[PDB]
Amino acid sequence: FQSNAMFAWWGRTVYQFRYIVIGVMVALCLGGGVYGISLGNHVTQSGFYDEGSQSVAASLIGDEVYGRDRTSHVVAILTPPDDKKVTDKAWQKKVTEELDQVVKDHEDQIVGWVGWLKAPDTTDPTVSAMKTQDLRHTFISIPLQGDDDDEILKNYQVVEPELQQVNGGDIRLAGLNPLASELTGTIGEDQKRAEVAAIPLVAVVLFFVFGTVIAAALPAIIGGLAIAGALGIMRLVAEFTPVHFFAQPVVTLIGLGIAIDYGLFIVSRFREEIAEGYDTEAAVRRTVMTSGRTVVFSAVIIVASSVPLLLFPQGFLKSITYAIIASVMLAAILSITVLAAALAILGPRVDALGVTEEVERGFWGRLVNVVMKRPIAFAAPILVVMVLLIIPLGQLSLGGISEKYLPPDNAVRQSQEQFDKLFPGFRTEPLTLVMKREDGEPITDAQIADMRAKALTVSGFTDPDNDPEKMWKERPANDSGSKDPSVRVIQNGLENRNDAAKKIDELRALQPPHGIEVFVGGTPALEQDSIHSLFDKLPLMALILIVTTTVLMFLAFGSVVLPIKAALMSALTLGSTMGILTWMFVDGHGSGLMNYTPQPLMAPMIGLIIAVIWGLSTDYEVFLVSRMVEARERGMSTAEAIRIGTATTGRLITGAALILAVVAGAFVFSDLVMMKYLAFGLLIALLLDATIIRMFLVPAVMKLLGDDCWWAPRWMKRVQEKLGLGETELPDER
Ligand SMILES: Cc1c(C(=O)NCCN[C@H]2[C@@H]3C[C@H]4C[C@@H](C3)C[C@@H]2C4)nn(-c2ccc(F)cc2F)c1-c1ccc(Cl)cc1
Repeated sequence: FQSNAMFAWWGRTVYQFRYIVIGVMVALCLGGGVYGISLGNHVTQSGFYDEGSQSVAASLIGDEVYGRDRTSHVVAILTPPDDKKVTDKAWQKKVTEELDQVVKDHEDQIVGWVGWLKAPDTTDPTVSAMKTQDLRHTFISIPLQGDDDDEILKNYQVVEPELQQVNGGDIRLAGLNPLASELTGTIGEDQKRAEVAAIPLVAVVLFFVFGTVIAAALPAIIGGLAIAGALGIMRLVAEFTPVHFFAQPVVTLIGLGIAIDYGLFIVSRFREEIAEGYDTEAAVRRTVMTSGRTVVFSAVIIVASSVPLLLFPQGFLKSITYAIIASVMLAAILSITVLAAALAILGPRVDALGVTEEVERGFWGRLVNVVMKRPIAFAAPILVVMVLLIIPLGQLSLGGISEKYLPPDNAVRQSQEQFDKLFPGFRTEPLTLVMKREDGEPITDAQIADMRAKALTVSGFTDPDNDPEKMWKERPANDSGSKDPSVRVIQNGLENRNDAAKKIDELRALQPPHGIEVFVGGTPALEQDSIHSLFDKLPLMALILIVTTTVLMFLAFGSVVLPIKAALMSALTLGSTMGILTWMFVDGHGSGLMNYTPQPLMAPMIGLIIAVIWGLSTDYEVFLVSRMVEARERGMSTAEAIRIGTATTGRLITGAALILAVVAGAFVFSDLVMMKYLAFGLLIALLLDATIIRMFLVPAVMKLLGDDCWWAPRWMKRVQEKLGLGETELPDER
């Protein structure tokens, strides 16, 4: 119930044996880090679709019975070097034999190149389109070998360098696997750059906060240990479910913000409570009780605000949820245990060994004083600004992944766009119409015919032959499928890629000719199904978030109208950050400065942004109001309580904001637009929340609601808040 005896026992226990704990924890965390140093080679770059949807099963049926298509795994554009034509029998033979021998070398992971160069004297109609009219450019296609996406990607990774050098390295590779490889390489480069350009800045700001080196060095060590432990735990959980590759940067971000932050707070409180001549044991006990309590409560708040992501079916969000939970929980545990143990074994030597306040507190006090003299004069402008900064939410369109997630001067994107400009029409996204047999094991003919007749009523579908006789054409059947007489797929493509959903639902509503059943599982179908599922299950997640955070905040300090204020402030900062992000990434303003390209936002990212911004925003309020009510408890009036709370929380919240902002800024400079999106989200939320919200709105709304801030009704207040955790004002003894 009370849990305070538990924290006191934990304190005296940690000091009772403060070598076993540090030993076992450092050993376990280093072992986990060494074991997780191979988290790669096990992260699947897959999962963006509702795995229970209809279109996913459609595509599965299709590529199982017909065999997955490999004509677009890798394409290669070739040009004759000596400014000649493409026929050029000599150069033709040279390139041909080179490709033949390089296929002979790695024959296991290359099914075999095909293209116009193979028998160039052919008269085939479509094969005669792999050459440019001026006979200057040609291209080929190389189908890789594999049974799943990761196998094919690894095969491409191992065959890349041997293929990049052909007829003088003028070959230009494009397709799908180059894009995937470039994205993963971008994630790796992000890790490297963020580490190397965020360790020194964090070290500098830390040393500037404290004034010594050892105290400024402990949080860096615990942050490294937290990163190692989180990587270990993720590698361990990988064997039970696929872990999306987007969980390596999240861990490095949340293990340099949160862990460093917690360590800073704990060491600060210890250095403060040791200034009273206390013995190291009592100092450790007091720090453990108070600061460990607030840190554990912050960790529980973050976990219970990042759990609701488990409602969505996208396999991309569950990995992020597991990463956040694991890293936050391990950071809290490492913080309390190892910090207490290291402080115990160190004691008073945490001030020397590194040699060679009034103005700040006075500033914050003068600030809160001059802003409390009139509430409305500081509550009207900020509120109208943050309610008129939410209007960009009207232009909110979403989409999928393309090659426009890279800087427009990248190598691979330019090659892909060049290939799409030279050779048009060879990049299509059809809408399959797979039909499965209910009755009639062989799907007799003219059934496909009446189904085509049925489907030809929908408009908006392309027709290159300009004739309905060649519309909704069957797809090619590779020699890797079963080719059953029961399933036979037809397909065709549309013209306006944006209005897909309308035609998709119309097709879904069409009545099949007989007991056989229809499906529409194309790629725009996949994307539209993902969008529809996310927007269908978002409101329940929002309500669960609100209820969880409000209820969990009530139990920390009995008051009904404080959770309301916290929820309002969180909703306003969330809406404001969302509006700024939309105006920045969809309206396009500020693009040429940050080197990206305007485009619709990512599909399963509006969930992550919400479930993170709400978390941190309700985390700061939980801390501030906690200090405030601790001050209020004994005999101090409202305004004095607000003043002392803000004065105390000032420097620590500033240091926290600086650490988190420095790490987020070190991540801003990424290439993959999703990283930039998340980083700008975090930075905007952090600054706009902390500075403006806190020190120009919280005192104002508190005073306007003055002295009616604990109205909480007697019955529930007593029976629940008292029978449990409690108020436990810390008693000071001799
Ligand atoms: C969540 C969260 C919090 C948070 O909620 N942090 C609370 C700040 N610590 C508070 C406690 C300890 C002390 C005292 C109280 C309680 C007040 C402060 C200071 N930060 N990040 C964060 C991490 C790295 C950055 F580069 C920037 C950040 F924003 C996250 C976060 C963001 C994205 C993702 Cl994918 C995962 C995590």
